[PDB]
Amino acid sequence: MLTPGNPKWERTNLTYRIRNYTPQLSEAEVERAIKDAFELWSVASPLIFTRISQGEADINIAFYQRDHGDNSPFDGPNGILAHAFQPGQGIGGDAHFDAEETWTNTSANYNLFLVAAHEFGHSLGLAHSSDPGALMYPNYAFRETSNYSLPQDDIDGIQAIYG
Ligand SMILES: Nc1c(N2CCc3ccc(CNC(=O)c4nc5sc6c(c5c(=O)[nH]4)CCS(=O)(=O)C6)cc3C2)c(=O)c1=O
Ligand SMILES: [Ca+2]
Ligand SMILES: [Ca+2]
Ligand SMILES: [Zn+2]
Ligand SMILES: [Zn+2]
Repeated sequence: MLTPGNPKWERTNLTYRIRNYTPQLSEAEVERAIKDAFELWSVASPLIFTRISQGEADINIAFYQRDHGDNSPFDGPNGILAHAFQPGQGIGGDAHFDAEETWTNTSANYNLFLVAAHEFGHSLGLAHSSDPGALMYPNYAFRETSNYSLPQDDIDGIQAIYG
């Protein structure tokens, strides 16, 4: 099955909610980084992401520090930047970002957009990739460019799951 053990969403129209923010960026910047991160995946699959302001969305997005209720604590500045749960009900699909990081919209360490795009890959059922140029590669490194789009390896990945 190509990616045994990695769940997938049964529906293509998913909702998401940004539960809180980070002092490092303006609220609009956080919202846009998230929107664009989702767009990277939507343009290469049938996935459609819709934002809600309250209630239970399919994908919860939040900034938390150290222990935050899911037995997968963050580690303070640097190191682990965020993590996301594979597709499923409840915590499934949720993405958490380390609130102790300096979040940016530049090449400066920990560009929210890039981190979120990577995490959403996980929220959608993708595992890490060995392709060093892939968005889902295990190590973060911001590579500035003109137009941002999903590397072909990541397109192969999402297509393999959702078409
Ligand atoms: N591993 C772990 C973490 N991360 C989450 C954040 C994160 C983000 C990204 C990567 C690997 N990818 C990159 O660093 C990266 N990918 C791409 S694809 C792409 C680009 C990039 C890129 O700049 N960096 C930029 C030009 S583009 O035309 O838009 C296409 C790895 C990780 C590893 C943790 O936290 C943790 O534990
Ligand atoms: Ca969820
Ligand atoms: Ca950290
Ligand atoms: Zn968490
Ligand atoms: Zn990852």
